[PDB]
Amino acid sequence: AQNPNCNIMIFHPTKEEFNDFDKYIAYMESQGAHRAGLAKIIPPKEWKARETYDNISEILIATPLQQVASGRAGVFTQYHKKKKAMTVGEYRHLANSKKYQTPPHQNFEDLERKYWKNRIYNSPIYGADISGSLFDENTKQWNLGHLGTIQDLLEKECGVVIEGVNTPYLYFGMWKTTFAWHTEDMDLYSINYLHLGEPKTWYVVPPEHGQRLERLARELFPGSSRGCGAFLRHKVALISPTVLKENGIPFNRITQEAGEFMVTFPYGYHAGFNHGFNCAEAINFATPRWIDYGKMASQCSCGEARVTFSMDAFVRILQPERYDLWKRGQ
Ligand SMILES: O=C(O)c1ccnc(-c2cc[nH]n2)c1
Ligand SMILES: [Fe+3]
Repeated sequence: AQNPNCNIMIFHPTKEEFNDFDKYIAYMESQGAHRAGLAKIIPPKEWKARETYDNISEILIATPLQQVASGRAGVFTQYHKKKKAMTVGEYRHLANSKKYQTPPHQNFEDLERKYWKNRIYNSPIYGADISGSLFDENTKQWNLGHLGTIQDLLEKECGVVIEGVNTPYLYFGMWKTTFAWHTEDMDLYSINYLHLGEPKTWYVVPPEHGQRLERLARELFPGSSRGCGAFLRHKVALISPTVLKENGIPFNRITQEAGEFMVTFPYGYHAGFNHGFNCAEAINFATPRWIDYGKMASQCSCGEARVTFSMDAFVRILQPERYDLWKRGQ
């Protein structure tokens, strides 16, 4: 078996290897990449997402979210308080202000220590899930706005045409901006490109060990767990690497820098934080190997998890027994 320790693999495709997205995903899996839950892909030195990031300041963050924490430094939840709209230019200025700017640090490990020590005592503001793309329409390879859709993949594998669309999202981050422990909707894959700015540190649990994280979360967030049998779908819970290690949870970490792709694999739990002002683009995708994961994905019928119109059909086709209850919660 490839990659039995479930380490995060890093790939350096040639320009030739970079010409067929599905084929390279499959190659990575042939080398055991998926066992870690996360892989990094460094694009060929020849490649670029777009020419310049000069003229992005006028994009609108219609609903910036302030991420307010409750709990302890290593075990906390966060809720999203809506703020007034601002442009990316205004958001960048805010990110770099004294209140929000990255503090001095020696290296990534030092900044990580500061993050887990102090995150809960600040409330950074995030631009999240903004439909759009910063890829040049002329970029022909690994353009996240030109992938094949999940709906077409489900039709190709299962024989049934479904409604729905599948488009990328932009994320504008600042220091301490946080993404909670989660797997993707329907335990899909995701691909994330860091377009510009400061890094993003990721934590990931191997898919074969996802249930261990779920058990620990139920212990650490007991009220949340009683309210919803899949409360990690709410995407509000944070658990530090120190607490994970104390509880024997297998995990790995890696820092993504501008110009790098990260792929998240089905049922790979992940979380992380931004180092400073940055912009990332992400989208979910599917392969034939995903189908069996989508059939088994847990669902929140709490009401709390955010439903896209596109997910209805995945539950309807792949999980007909669960569909009624899930639909009520949406
Ligand atoms: O903020 C980010 O960079 C980030 C990282 C990993 N996952 C998501 C996500 C959003 C919805 N599903 N997954 C967003
Ligand atoms: Fe994600």
